[PDB]
Amino acid sequence: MLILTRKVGESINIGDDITITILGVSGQQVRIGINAPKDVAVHREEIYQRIQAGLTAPD
Amino acid sequence: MLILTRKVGESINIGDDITITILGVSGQQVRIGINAPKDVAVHREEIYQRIQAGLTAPD
RNA sequence: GGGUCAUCAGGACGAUGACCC
RNA sequence: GGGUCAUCAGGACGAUGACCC
Repeated sequence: MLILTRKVGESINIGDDITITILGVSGQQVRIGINAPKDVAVHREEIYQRIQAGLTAPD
Repeated sequence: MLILTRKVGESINIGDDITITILGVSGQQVRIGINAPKDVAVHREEIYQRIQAGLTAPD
Protein backbone atom coordinates (compact mmCIF):
# COMPACT_ATOMS: atom_id res chain seq x y z
CA MET A 1 0.00 0.00 0.00
CA LEU A 2 0.93 3.66 -0.49
CA ILE A 3 -0.87 5.93 2.01
CA LEU A 4 -1.05 9.73 2.08
CA THR A 5 -3.33 12.68 2.98
CA ARG A 6 -5.26 15.16 0.83
CA LYS A 7 -7.67 18.05 1.34
CA VAL A 8 -11.16 18.50 -0.11
CA GLY A 9 -10.84 19.98 -3.61
CA GLU A 10 -7.45 18.37 -4.39
CA SER A 11 -6.25 15.38 -6.45
CA ILE A 12 -3.97 12.31 -6.77
CA ASN A 13 -2.67 10.36 -9.82
CA ILE A 14 -2.18 6.68 -10.75
CA GLY A 15 -0.77 4.68 -13.69
CA ASP A 16 -0.06 7.94 -15.60
CA ASP A 17 -3.56 7.54 -17.16
CA ILE A 18 -5.78 7.70 -14.05
CA THR A 19 -6.58 10.60 -11.70
CA ILE A 20 -8.55 10.88 -8.45
CA THR A 21 -10.17 13.93 -6.84
CA ILE A 22 -11.49 14.22 -3.26
CA LEU A 23 -14.64 16.22 -4.06
CA GLY A 24 -15.55 16.74 -0.38
CA VAL A 25 -16.63 15.14 2.92
CA SER A 26 -19.93 14.36 4.64
CA GLY A 27 -18.88 12.98 8.02
CA GLN A 28 -17.87 9.32 7.79
CA GLN A 29 -19.03 9.55 4.15
CA VAL A 30 -16.67 11.07 1.56
CA ARG A 31 -17.59 12.08 -2.00
CA ILE A 32 -14.80 11.20 -4.45
CA GLY A 33 -14.24 11.29 -8.22
CA ILE A 34 -12.21 9.16 -10.64
CA ASN A 35 -10.95 9.90 -14.15
CA ALA A 36 -9.62 7.14 -16.42
CA PRO A 37 -10.01 5.88 -20.02
CA LYS A 38 -12.74 3.29 -20.67
CA ASP A 39 -9.74 1.09 -21.53
CA VAL A 40 -9.91 0.40 -17.77
CA ALA A 41 -12.78 0.00 -15.28
CA VAL A 42 -13.78 1.40 -11.87
CA HIS A 43 -16.21 0.09 -9.23
CA ARG A 44 -16.78 -0.19 -5.47
CA GLU A 45 -14.78 -3.15 -4.12
CA GLU A 46 -18.01 -5.17 -3.73
CA ILE A 47 -19.26 -4.49 -7.28
CA TYR A 48 -15.80 -5.52 -8.50
CA GLN A 49 -16.18 -9.02 -6.98
CA ARG A 50 -19.31 -9.53 -9.15
CA ILE A 51 -17.08 -8.94 -12.20
CA GLN A 52 -13.74 -10.60 -11.38
CA ALA A 53 -15.71 -13.86 -11.01
CA GLY A 54 -14.92 -14.60 -14.69
CA LEU A 55 -16.05 -11.68 -16.89
CA THR A 56 -15.83 -7.97 -17.76
CA ALA A 57 -19.27 -7.38 -19.33
CA PRO A 58 -22.23 -8.12 -16.96
CA ASP A 59 -25.89 -8.41 -18.01
CA MET B 1 -15.33 11.41 -14.28
CA LEU B 2 -16.98 8.68 -12.20
CA ILE B 3 -18.11 10.09 -8.84
CA LEU B 4 -19.08 8.10 -5.73
CA THR B 5 -19.45 8.12 -1.95
CA ARG B 6 -17.47 5.72 0.23
CA LYS B 7 -17.36 5.69 4.04
CA VAL B 8 -14.14 5.59 6.04
CA GLY B 9 -12.82 2.01 6.31
CA GLU B 10 -14.09 0.69 2.93
CA SER B 11 -12.51 0.13 -0.50
CA ILE B 12 -12.84 0.64 -4.28
CA ASN B 13 -11.13 -0.88 -7.35
CA ILE B 14 -9.53 0.33 -10.61
CA GLY B 15 -8.42 -1.54 -13.74
CA ASP B 16 -7.70 -5.18 -12.90
CA ASP B 17 -4.52 -4.65 -10.83
CA ILE B 18 -5.26 -1.61 -8.61
CA THR B 19 -7.24 -1.16 -5.38
CA ILE B 20 -8.06 1.92 -3.25
CA THR B 21 -9.11 2.36 0.39
CA ILE B 22 -10.58 5.40 2.17
CA LEU B 23 -8.55 4.93 5.36
CA GLY B 24 -10.23 7.75 7.30
CA VAL B 25 -11.40 11.36 7.59
CA SER B 26 -10.14 14.40 9.52
CA GLY B 27 -12.36 17.34 8.57
CA GLN B 28 -11.28 18.93 5.28
CA GLN B 29 -8.40 16.42 5.33
CA VAL B 30 -8.74 12.78 4.29
CA ARG B 31 -6.34 9.82 4.46
CA ILE B 32 -6.30 7.42 1.52
CA GLY B 33 -4.42 4.27 0.48
CA ILE B 34 -3.50 2.75 -2.88
CA ASN B 35 -2.47 -0.79 -3.79
CA ALA B 36 -0.89 -1.52 -7.18
CA PRO B 37 2.21 -3.19 -8.69
CA LYS B 38 5.39 -1.07 -8.89
CA ASP B 39 4.86 -1.55 -12.65
CA VAL B 40 2.72 1.61 -12.27
CA ALA B 41 3.16 4.91 -10.41
CA VAL B 42 1.18 6.87 -7.79
CA HIS B 43 1.75 10.41 -6.43
CA ARG B 44 0.15 13.64 -5.24
CA GLU B 45 -1.06 15.85 -8.11
CA GLU B 46 1.58 18.39 -6.99
CA ILE B 47 4.43 15.83 -7.14
CA TYR B 48 3.04 14.52 -10.44
CA GLN B 49 3.87 17.76 -12.30
CA ARG B 50 7.56 17.24 -11.38
CA ILE B 51 7.43 13.77 -12.98
CA GLN B 52 5.41 14.37 -16.17
CA ALA B 53 7.91 17.14 -17.00
CA GLY B 54 9.75 14.76 -19.37
CA LEU B 55 11.16 11.76 -17.48
CA THR B 56 8.54 9.74 -15.52
CA ALA B 57 11.50 8.71 -13.31
CA PRO B 58 11.60 10.47 -9.89
CA ASP B 59 14.69 10.97 -7.71
C1' G C 1 -9.48 9.20 27.64
C1' G C 2 -12.48 12.01 23.96
C1' G C 3 -13.24 15.92 20.15
C1' U C 4 -11.20 19.43 16.52
C1' C C 5 -7.40 21.62 12.98
C1' A C 6 -2.94 21.51 10.25
C1' U C 7 1.89 19.96 8.14
C1' C C 8 5.71 16.80 6.24
C1' A C 9 5.89 12.58 3.15
C1' G C 10 6.08 7.42 0.16
C1' G C 11 4.53 1.65 -2.34
C1' A C 12 3.98 1.75 4.54
C1' C C 13 -3.74 1.23 6.65
C1' G C 14 2.89 6.47 6.42
C1' A C 15 4.67 9.95 10.13
C1' U C 16 4.37 14.48 13.18
C1' G C 17 2.74 18.94 15.32
C1' A C 18 -1.05 22.15 17.20
C1' C C 19 -5.92 23.60 19.69
C1' C C 20 -10.20 22.43 23.18
C1' C C 21 -12.61 19.47 27.27
C1' G D 1 -29.22 31.14 3.76
C1' G D 2 -25.81 28.09 7.01
C1' G D 3 -24.40 23.48 9.70
C1' U D 4 -24.89 18.12 10.52
C1' C D 5 -26.18 12.79 9.30
C1' A D 6 -27.56 8.95 5.99
C1' U D 7 -28.89 6.06 1.44
C1' C D 8 -28.99 4.70 -3.65
C1' A D 9 -25.38 4.61 -7.74
C1' G D 10 -22.18 5.15 -12.76
C1' G D 11 -17.47 7.04 -16.38
C1' A D 12 -21.54 12.28 -14.44
C1' C D 13 -17.42 17.24 -9.67
C1' G D 14 -23.69 11.63 -9.82
C1' A D 15 -28.50 11.80 -7.47
C1' U D 16 -31.83 11.78 -3.20
C1' G D 17 -33.69 11.76 1.67
C1' A D 18 -33.39 13.15 6.79
C1' C D 19 -32.06 16.29 11.28
C1' C D 20 -30.77 21.30 13.61
C1' C D 21 -30.46 26.90 13.54
